Amino acid sequence: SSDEEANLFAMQLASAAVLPMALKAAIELDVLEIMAKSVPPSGYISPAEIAAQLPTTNPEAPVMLDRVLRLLASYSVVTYTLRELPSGKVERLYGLAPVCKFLTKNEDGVSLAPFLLLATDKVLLEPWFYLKDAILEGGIPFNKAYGMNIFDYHGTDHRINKVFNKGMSSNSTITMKKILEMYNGFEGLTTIVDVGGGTGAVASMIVAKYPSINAINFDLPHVIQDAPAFSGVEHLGGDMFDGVPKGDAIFIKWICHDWSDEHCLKLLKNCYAALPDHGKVIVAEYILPPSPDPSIATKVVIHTDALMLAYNPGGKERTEKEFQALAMASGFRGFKVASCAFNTYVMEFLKT
Amino acid sequence: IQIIPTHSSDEEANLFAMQLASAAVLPMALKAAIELDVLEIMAKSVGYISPAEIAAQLPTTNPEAPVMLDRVLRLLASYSVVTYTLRERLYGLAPVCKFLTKNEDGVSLAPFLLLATDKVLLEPWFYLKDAILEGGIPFNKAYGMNIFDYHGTDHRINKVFNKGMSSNSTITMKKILEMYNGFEGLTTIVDVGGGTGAVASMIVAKYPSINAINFDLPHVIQDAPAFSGVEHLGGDMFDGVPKGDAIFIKWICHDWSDEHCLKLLKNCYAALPDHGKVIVAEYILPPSPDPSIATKVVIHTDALMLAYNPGGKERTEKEFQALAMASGFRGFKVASCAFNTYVMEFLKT
Ligand SMILES: Nc1ncnc2c1ncn2[C@@H]1O[C@H](CSCC[C@H](N)C(=O)O)[C@@H](O)[C@H]1O
Ligand SMILES: Nc1ncnc2c1ncn2[C@@H]1O[C@H](CSCC[C@H](N)C(=O)O)[C@@H](O)[C@H]1O
Ligand SMILES: COc1cc(/C=C/CO)ccc1O
Ligand SMILES: COc1cc(/C=C/CO)ccc1O
Repeated sequence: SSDEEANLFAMQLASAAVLPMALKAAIELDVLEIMAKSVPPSGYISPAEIAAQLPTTNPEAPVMLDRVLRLLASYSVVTYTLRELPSGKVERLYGLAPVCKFLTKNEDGVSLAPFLLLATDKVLLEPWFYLKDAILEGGIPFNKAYGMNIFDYHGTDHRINKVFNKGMSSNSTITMKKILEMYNGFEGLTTIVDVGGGTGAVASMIVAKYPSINAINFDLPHVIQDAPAFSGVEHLGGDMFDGVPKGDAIFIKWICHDWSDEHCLKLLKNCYAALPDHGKVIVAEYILPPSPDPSIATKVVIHTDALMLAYNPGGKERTEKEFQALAMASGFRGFKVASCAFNTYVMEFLKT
Repeated sequence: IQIIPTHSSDEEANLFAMQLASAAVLPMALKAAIELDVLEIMAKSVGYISPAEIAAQLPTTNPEAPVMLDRVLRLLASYSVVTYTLRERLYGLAPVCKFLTKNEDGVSLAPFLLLATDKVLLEPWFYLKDAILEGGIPFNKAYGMNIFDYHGTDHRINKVFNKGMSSNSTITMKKILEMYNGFEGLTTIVDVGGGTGAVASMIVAKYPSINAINFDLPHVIQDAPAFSGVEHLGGDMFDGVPKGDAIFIKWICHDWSDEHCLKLLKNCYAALPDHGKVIVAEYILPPSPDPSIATKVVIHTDALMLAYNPGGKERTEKEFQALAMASGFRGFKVASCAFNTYVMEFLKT
């Protein structure tokens, strides 16, 4: 009677992978860009007209698209309306929902679509089959699936390396654009370094904003190899646990959550060493809320903890106090919560 | 209501996109928890239990087991799969766990979830783009054969598929039997695509002077337990169907195109006496893609069929009557309803 409601929830959980994978298909097919591009504002189009812009002849593609688009419409990833024919046949039409703004290329050409592709990638789904073992036997699920850690593995699978760095790059641009309009911590620096900065998108944004500043974008060689040339950006291949380039300030975004506290200590000590006396580590990370609340912002940080649990070299999301404890543990004397964009807080560990 | 767009309206859209990116975390986490027996352990103990206390009940050699459990449970908790209280987090079962733990007759929906989240059934999603662009079925593109054919060659997935269906049907049919009266009267009932025979065995338990025929493909009948009053028969339903006073098809139509369903239903019509009936137990497509849980369940399952089956889809009440009529049946009724599973009757009135 509501036993009914528990049963259905159970059914929904079971098949819940359908939504991401289906959406993954729609993005791969470019079926959102196609909508953004053809459609009147607040207007929507039909699966038949969408199919017409696909490289296909498959009398079935309209029907298949309609079925996909329906599922996304029930979860508000796309809008919809029903148009009843005199016979009573109902035609469905779909439009752009607010989330589409971030799943279709913006002015600048950026979205979160590549990130979705990363997080739905075939490579990242294997690890889940090993989580049960990892809880029993110790180890890390990714390491059990493949013969190595994630980043090593990135240095062997060139497809996933490009998908990962693009995924990271897209996400970070959207966010750094926002951090850069509120946070002022990069003021009065001559050298900035980005430790684990990927293909250097974040560094290029820092320099575009403060031309005087010399960026060093630092990451693993297989990542650096795939880095565009940026005016003001020196790329450097290296390993952060062996040391880190010298600069007035250091930036780590999405680095600490990848590793154990013991690894962050090592990194952080390396950062302390690499800094002048009044220098600092700018830390860009999610912050774990104090409870399992149902909000989107919270499910996101919690989702990523789980990601980290499956792909981890001992990664985890952390509270503010935990970050404070990492700062203290590594010789930092001051701590600042300076801003936040899309669940990414910007913390400063100061050595004052 | 028109919402202007601001930082708040944008931040929410950014966060929703992130949540979609990784939404697969939920059923995979849930899976791992069911695999470790984590829910069942909870079911039988203290009403809140710490991750440490659960771990002490697991054959583990991993000192980080409790912490790892906490991280998975926090994610479940977040979605109301499990409940929590604070000291540390202690965890309790949420109402949904009523159907995810072997509860009463040793039955739950846990084995269905294990079917749905199984490697074999996830692969076909990487082929969906292909099928659409190039034609075909995502599953066949992954495995070189249709899904029922594949079960016949993978013994592991065959057991996992039959178990999933058997334990799902067992819950639903129990409710159908309390509700629906159309089995009463019949002297012979045949279940076409009945699987392991759970449903047939249920029918005879309730109506011991009924003869039941459980009909399915040879490879599935071979794993079917002996039941009082149930005759198991292996065959292909498209070649024909054993004779009965009434035919039951639970979760069959939705596996196939209109064409395939028309052959089936025609076989059923020919297997029946002049007043015979086909009893059809299927979801029915609601009118809109509304956000309720019930509707998501049928829409989820419509998309599943897209990935795995030959022309299978969900259908409106009208499309069902259309199949009924196109197949000789003159009468049509929507009899009852359990857990969004409608029982329709195609009558040769
Ligand atoms: N030992 C190591 N030394 C340097 N970089 C490392 C590393 N281990 C991982 N990384 C890098 O850390 C990153 C984690 S994802 C972080 C990307 C984020 N937008 C950023 O630019 O900071 C990846 O780019 C990975 O290549
Ligand atoms: N051509 C065919 N002939 C007979 N059975 C078939 C078939 N194709 C598929 N099946 C069976 O149809 C079932 C679909 S799953 C449905 C099982 C459900 N609980 C029930 O009792 O109906 C599977 O058991 C599959 O083996
Ligand atoms: C800890 O394991 C990791 C996982 C990822 C995956 C990111 C995709 O959402 C990236 C880096 C890691 O270190
Ligand atoms: C594996 O193929 C099937 C799966 C389901 C449900 C799957 C997961 O929720 C239902 C019918 C099928 O034929």
